[PDB]
Amino acid sequence: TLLINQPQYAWLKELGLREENEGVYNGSWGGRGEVITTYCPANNEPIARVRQASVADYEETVKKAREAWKIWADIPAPKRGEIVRQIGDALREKIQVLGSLVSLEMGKILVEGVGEVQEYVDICDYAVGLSRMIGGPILPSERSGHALIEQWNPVGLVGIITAFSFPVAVYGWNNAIAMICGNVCLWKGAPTTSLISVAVTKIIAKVLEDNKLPGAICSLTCGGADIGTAMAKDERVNLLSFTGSTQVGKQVGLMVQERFGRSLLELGGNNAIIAFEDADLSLVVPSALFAAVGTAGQRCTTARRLFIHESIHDEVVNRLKKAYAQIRVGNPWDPNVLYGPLHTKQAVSMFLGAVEEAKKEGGTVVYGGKVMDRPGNYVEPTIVTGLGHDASIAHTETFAPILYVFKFKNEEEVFAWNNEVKQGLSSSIFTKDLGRIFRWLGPKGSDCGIVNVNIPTSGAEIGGAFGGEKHTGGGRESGSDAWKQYMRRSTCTINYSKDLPLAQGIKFQ
Amino acid sequence: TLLINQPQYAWLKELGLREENEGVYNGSWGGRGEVITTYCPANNEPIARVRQASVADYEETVKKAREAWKIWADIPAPKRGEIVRQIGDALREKIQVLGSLVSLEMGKILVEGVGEVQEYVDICDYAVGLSRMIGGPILPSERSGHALIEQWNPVGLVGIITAFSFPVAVYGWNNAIAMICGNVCLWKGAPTTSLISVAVTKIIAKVLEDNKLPGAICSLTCGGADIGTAMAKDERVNLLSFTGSTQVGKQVGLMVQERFGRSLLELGGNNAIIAFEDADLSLVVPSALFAAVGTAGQRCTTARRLFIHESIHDEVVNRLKKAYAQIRVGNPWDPNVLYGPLHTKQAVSMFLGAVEEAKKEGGTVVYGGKVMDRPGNYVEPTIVTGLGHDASIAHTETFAPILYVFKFKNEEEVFAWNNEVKQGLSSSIFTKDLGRIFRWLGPKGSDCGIVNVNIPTSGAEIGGAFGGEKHTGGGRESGSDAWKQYMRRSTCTINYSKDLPLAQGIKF
Ligand SMILES: N[C@@H](CCCC(=O)O)C(=O)O
Repeated sequence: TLLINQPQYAWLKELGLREENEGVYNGSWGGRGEVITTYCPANNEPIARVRQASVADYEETVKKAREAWKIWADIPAPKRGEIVRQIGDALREKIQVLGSLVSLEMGKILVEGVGEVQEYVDICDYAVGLSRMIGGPILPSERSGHALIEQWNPVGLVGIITAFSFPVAVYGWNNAIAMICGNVCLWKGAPTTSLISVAVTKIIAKVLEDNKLPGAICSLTCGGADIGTAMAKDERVNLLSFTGSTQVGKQVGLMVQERFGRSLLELGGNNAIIAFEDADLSLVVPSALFAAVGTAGQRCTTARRLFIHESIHDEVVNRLKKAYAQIRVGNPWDPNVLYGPLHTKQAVSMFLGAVEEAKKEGGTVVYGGKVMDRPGNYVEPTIVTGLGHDASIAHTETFAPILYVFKFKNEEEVFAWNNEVKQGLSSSIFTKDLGRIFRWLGPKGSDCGIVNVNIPTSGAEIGGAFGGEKHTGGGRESGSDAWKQYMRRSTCTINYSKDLPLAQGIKFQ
Repeated sequence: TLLINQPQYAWLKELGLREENEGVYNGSWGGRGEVITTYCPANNEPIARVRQASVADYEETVKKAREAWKIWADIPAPKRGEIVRQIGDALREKIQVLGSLVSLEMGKILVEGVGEVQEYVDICDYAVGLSRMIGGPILPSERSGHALIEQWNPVGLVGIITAFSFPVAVYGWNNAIAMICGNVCLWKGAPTTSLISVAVTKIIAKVLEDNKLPGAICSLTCGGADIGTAMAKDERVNLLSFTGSTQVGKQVGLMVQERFGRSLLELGGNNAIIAFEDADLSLVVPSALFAAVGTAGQRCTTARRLFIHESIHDEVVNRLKKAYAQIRVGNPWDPNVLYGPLHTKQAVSMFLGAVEEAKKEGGTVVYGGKVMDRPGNYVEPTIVTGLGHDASIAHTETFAPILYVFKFKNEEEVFAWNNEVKQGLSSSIFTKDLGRIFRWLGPKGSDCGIVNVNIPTSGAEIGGAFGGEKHTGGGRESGSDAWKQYMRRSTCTINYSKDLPLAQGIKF
């Protein structure tokens, strides 16, 4: 009855998965907490089991991680980079089966699950180079015979809490950067993607163990909100990177602030696409379709608001409706499938409530709006017109494929409407107007962390910093100098002279 | 008689080498030039043969590379980085056989041959990350409604001329960086390491082929000075990276300057180690030995001058002599061996000439000084005392294991004596004094491009920029922002408004 016992899913064993798997790793494998069975969202079948972390498991793992840090922080960064290079290699070796497991346990289509593993492989390669670059400037001191240098050192233990929607890549972004920065990591993933968490940890553990490194450098404590809360409260967790709901993220931030820890918060998005009258509609329509229905609308960066200039609103909505009707629904691992299930039955519940609420607030469902009558957690990708831009439901993040469509007339008002929500993750305008594009990018433009032109709100690349503003939580991951969040800056003044001149020319004698 | 036809050298075939090899690669393999045989400097046996480039080969190769550039410069930098990543992997998979070829044809010991291939693997890994990073700042314009962007673009065709002593890694540094910067490469290596050049190019070519890219992205034209001079004079070679002797590099520099090209010169070194009275002698002696005799004294970063404080001069000399006597000499592929042959008989002759000139200028050979009596190009690593720091022979760079030892008393003079030569590549002090170390690193310290403390003059790592000042030519390779030498900067102002406000507030 478990999928992992059926011959058609024996590829799962290529990841080292079994009927029941240890969900704690700290150099040894265990798990004395509750046993969780995870399910395939496309057919509601159970896949396999994971023994989760008890509180005693959490405690011992934190200690072993902090013991491992003493060794790992002593290893020169480029040598830590080499470890991350081997992790990249080990992921490349398993990218198809790992991508398939993402499609199976999480529910996104296979090209997206493989693509998610590729994001991790890519950030690994990026971090290898970074391991020879991280640091700060040597600055010219105003004092004769003094050196002034900005040093960067690891913060220590980086707790990483991740959500279901990207059960591989988010951890990967955090882990590759944290590792080359000399931190140890402790991962608590979404309970409903526990096999993914275990399978990834199995890959990393083999690299660490083959290199005779303490496995706790990349520790795993599978569990629920109780483990996550313990991490938020744990003085030994020097940085807590939390990707998840804004509501939970706000509590995580408060807990970490209460103990003067560091948090990196990657929270909700309410991402708008804006199509101006001069837009290339052959870009707008497919970009909106992918941004809205990709991952069944379950990305932090999913397009949730579509603003269309009055002149082209009806045409775009009609073209969008014709495109939605061609979406190929099915099992996310099957060929030519573009659209799979939502991740849980609760997600279907939230989808239905949001559709209901949209109607109660005056919206019209012009496409979709229903649960699909078929095995699994399938819903129709949904388009809603007629709501005011400030309708409560439109300002709410519903992690589901509902696209709220609005009319607008002029640039100033629609930029303001993009910015009026509490979320601040991604945003996109479709236009040919040069000045408009640079205004969008400027101080009176989009207030989001990702500000795009003529592309969807989703699908960032790893070379830039990824994250948002306002209720999205302010953290950044991946590229640019995001690595600085995983390290502590020191400003270091070295007097190598025989005199003591004081800053600002102060004479104290 | 060819070693590649003998059974114990069949491993050469794992690099795709055969009895006669094509020395031109531009996407297809060819070579209408003179056939050169290369020889093993440990025993003077012929290894295999390479058909070098004719000038018609050179001409067709340049044209193919520049057409390949139009494809390659359109490929996003991160995707170019992916190609270089795969070159790293293919080198990694051949590191043993390639290192062995370096030991066979060039003559350095096996651990340095492997280590040199590792340097190329390392710069590949570094360039992959750089390929997602290269670029310039977006700057705040003083003008409303204007953007100000610093852009970087490939220069086009990068010619790479390399020397015998690092016949893999030098090309590797230039190749990895030039590629992610969007350039195509044309390589002319040392004729006496032609097999190494072909073997590296075979590895790269397979990667380009497997990725459906034109092979001319990494072109090879094996040949001698006539080819190198053609590259220096060729307006189609946008950047010429030249690693070699100061004497040739100066003419390369002038030829490139005459046509308003770009040159990256990596030239000779006359590198000093300075041991102060407070130095840890247990660090000094091993460091000086490896720095002087590593690669049989044939690195541009080799220690050629050793300054020792009067108080410890005699002790350090005596300890260096006893350590030299323990140097293990033999064939460079035998695993126990620390010291192999010089690369050529001409290197033996230049060494002999330098030793006798040191004697004629008043120096004393306290260790070595003689050629050895075994097959190959072996000479004794040599220590000369008693010369003045400005002895004519001590200011010359002889590419051979001769270490000139001098006394000093004061920090100011020995810093000056470090700086007094024409070269300016590497330098090193051994001391525990905190103030002395930062003075060494400061404006009144070493004038060199590499300024080390308590490590020898050789053996840098890829994270930093590599190169020298003064007659070493000023080029930098590998790390930091050396990549900018392979790209052209543009300062770009975009007026996206309906107004034309003038810089500096000029009302015209
Ligand atoms: N320049 C001062 C700044 C102190 C600031 C403070 O006391 O709040 C210092 O470095 O001591």
